Amino acid sequence: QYDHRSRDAFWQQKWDEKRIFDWDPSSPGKKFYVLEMFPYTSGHLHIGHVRNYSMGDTLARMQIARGYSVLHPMGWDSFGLPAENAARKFGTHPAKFTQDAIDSMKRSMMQLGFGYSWANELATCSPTYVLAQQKLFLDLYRKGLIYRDDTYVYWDPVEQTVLAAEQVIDGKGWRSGAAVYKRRTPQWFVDIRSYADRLLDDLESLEGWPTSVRNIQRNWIGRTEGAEVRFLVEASDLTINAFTTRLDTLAGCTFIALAPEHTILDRASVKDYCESILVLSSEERSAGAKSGIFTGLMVVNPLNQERVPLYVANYVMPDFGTGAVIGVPDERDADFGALTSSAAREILIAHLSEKLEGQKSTQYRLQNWSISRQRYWGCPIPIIHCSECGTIPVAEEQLPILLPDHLISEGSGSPLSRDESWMKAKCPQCGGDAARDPDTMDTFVDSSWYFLRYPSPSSPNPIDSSLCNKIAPADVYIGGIEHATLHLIYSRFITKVLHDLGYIEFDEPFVELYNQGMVNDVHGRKQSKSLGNVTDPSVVVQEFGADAVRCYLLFKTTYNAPINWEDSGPQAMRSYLERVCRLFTNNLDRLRSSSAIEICPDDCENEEDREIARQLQLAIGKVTADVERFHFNAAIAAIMSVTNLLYEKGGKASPTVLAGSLRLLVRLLAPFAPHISEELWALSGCNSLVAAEPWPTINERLVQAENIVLPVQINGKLIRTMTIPVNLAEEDILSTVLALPEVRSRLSDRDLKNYRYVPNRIINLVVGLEH
RNA sequence: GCCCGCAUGGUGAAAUCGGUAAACACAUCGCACUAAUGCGCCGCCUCUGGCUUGCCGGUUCAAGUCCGGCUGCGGGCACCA
Ligand SMILES: CC(C)C[C@H](N)C(=O)NS(=O)(=O)OC[C@H]1O[C@@H](n2cnc3c(N)ncnc32)[C@H](O)[C@@H]1O
Ligand SMILES: [Mn+2]
Ligand SMILES: [Zn+2]
Repeated sequence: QYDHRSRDAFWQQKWDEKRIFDWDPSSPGKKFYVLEMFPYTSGHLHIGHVRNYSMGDTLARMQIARGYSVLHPMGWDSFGLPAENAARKFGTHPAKFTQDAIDSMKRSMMQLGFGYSWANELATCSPTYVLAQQKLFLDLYRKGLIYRDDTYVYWDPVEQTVLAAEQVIDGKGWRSGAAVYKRRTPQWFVDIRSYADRLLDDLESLEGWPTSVRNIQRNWIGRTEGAEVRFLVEASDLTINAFTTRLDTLAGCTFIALAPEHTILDRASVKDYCESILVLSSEERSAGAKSGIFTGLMVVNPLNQERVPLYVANYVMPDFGTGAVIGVPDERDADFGALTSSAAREILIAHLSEKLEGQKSTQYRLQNWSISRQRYWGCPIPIIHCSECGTIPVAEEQLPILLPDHLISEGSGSPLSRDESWMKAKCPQCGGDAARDPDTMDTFVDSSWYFLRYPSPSSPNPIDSSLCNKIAPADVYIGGIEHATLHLIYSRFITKVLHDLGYIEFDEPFVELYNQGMVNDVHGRKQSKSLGNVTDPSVVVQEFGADAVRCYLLFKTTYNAPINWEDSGPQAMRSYLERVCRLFTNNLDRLRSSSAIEICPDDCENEEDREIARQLQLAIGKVTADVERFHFNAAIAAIMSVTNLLYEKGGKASPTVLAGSLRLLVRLLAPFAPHISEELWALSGCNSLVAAEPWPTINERLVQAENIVLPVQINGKLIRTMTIPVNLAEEDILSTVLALPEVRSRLSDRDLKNYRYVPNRIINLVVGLEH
């Protein structure tokens, strides 16, 4: 009988008009910043988002009721591959597709009653965001954090773009699922390697992150310890430093072998063999038979001072150490050759390092971050290339460099490179005719710092230091573990960079990270367009209302565990919510007779009122603590316990205790089921919005009732329980316990040695052996 | 190979600190008012008693919880030198 199809909207408008969710930095309440991973604008809102975002809203609504000044914002991850591929697949320009998805997602969110501070909305594709990011790019470029280099990068032949190492998963492209290849090409990078030590060591301080996410990052960065041994070439200047962990076996080396892509290859079957390995996909390059080619030349071991053969082999992987190995048949080198140690490593490197012929080596798996993409739909790189002057920043006056409106979908090079009038630019140094950078920034550049932009999303400065340093770091960040070595690496990296450059005074973006579980279909399969099992949230919200949808997702299981979604699944929550409504409509006489919004000690005329009052106080405490640690399902169980309590014992309760309990019940329920809660609050005669009511606090007079159920152990084993008055003297407790028949029986041939009494919790009697 | 996480009834699961294991729901069954609603049973056994949080131990007055070792599942990095 709650008409959600008109009433949800009615309450949403009430909350809007009171500005409940508008973040005000000049508010005096203690600051709280809760956010969730902002969505790609690749389609409509899906049920998984609803789960992810419901959790943030529930928390935010509670923290608002508790007096915090809460920033809970939302915006749109709208550039790069995801939006762009979805727009291509549909047949529309990505600007038009993106805007439609924004508009659809924002509408779905508002209809769910999600309480975002919309004044803080942003979209990474808007000119205002582009201006900010281009400024940030040019700052990082001036300080040497961003640089151009002509080196090996991953290439996705189906996306037709370069990809970052983090966007290569199981040798495949992040979005295409196509085998990735490696090309040498001039590209833009960020020097994340130079921060790799801080990224790795500062994991120890992130106690609010899951140890799983932390360990996944530890392995991604992949710091290794070993030794570099320099190997001189005969009729030549420069050496080739090999890398090993088994330095101990240095004199044991029968050979040296190189990576096909190594700088120093400075002829028939060499350049033929190499280009044959270098043509292989990243997948193929790791598997199959081992191969190689004798260089011809030879090279020296400066311990032994004695000559060694040089080779070029496929089993040397280019992304580990120096790309030179140092072989001994280590059964990698044994298959190749057919075609008592620790303090030894100490003294060896002493000899080598003191006579400049080797050293201690720290290596990282982490590759520097490729950000340039040969794609239309991303942030232009604000660089002009001049045949005279080289790479030149666009002047701040010219910012932002916006995309041309028309996209050219066929031709050579990158899509922007085909647009001759867009590409034409004056060199800002000499004034000659020059060319814009033809590439765009990867989507993970946008999302690496967006959380620092929400506090003033239309400012001509990228980041408002003074606002940010008050509202951030974010207290709570909610999103999927799939970002563990994408956005959660990059965001930590860019936070440190911006810290060091003065934008902010904190070094880590997110205090507490929570990873919501997957929402799957009823059979446990990932939802996807290709399986035709994508839930439409609007259909479910239309049938059941927003509250029932959100409470099913929150009550179904632990926050971090998978849900197998059923479209009829919210029916049981809807039924629970109607049972709450009926408890109000049954007691409406009593409600309209008392203004009580909670229970006072003077309202309790007996032991039954005090049992009720007590249960409510526990429920306040438990709901409060559980929301803040994301135990939403246990919080909702506590409210259902109260609800059962009131069905069972209400009506024997004094009217005032019952009106207070019911009003208290709806106050606790509000963060979970906000619309129905406003309805019931109003129906009970309140004029205010419950969403604006201070959150309940434990009345410490009502927390213990008159009697306590105390379990009794003997030697740690539960025997029975005993009900006693609260504040019984410890000697009277013991004397009462020793009098229980079960206890008198079990001690009739045994001596009492000790007891452990934990007040109002337990008594364990420590007893000797059978006489 | 190297690193990490997890394990509780038919089912989803609960349990700040070590303190009555299974709260709260879903399913089936039963009861009361002719579907709705209210309400009840609902881990096991050789059942007056006694067990039970995958397995074996340790710590402690006390272990689902802490420590050690297994087994099983999940995840991460790797022709990783
Ligand atoms: C910060 C930025 C790099 C994020 C990036 N723009 C992005 O990932 N956008 S997004 O739309 O794919 O995801 C948004 C949020 O929604 C979660 N989610 C998605 N599907 C499900 C699901 N089936 N079940 C549970 N959660 C889901 C997902 O994990 C994430 O936190
Ligand atoms: Mn293995
Ligand atoms: Zn010039």
